[PDB]
Amino acid sequence: GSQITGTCPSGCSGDCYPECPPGCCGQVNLN
Repeated sequence: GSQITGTCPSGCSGDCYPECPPGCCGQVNLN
């Protein structure tokens, strides 16, 4: 099958996926 969902760099925000950009990673707060 195909896959797209996953975890971003170390400590990156989940919702920053699949973009996983550094800036978005630096901050993480699902609220």
